[PDB]
Amino acid sequence: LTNRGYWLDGPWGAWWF
Repeated sequence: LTNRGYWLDGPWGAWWF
C-alpha cells in the first residue's frame, strides 16, 4: 500500500514489495 509493490502490500493489503 506504500506504492512499493504491485500485488499485495502484505501487512497493509495492496502492494509494497
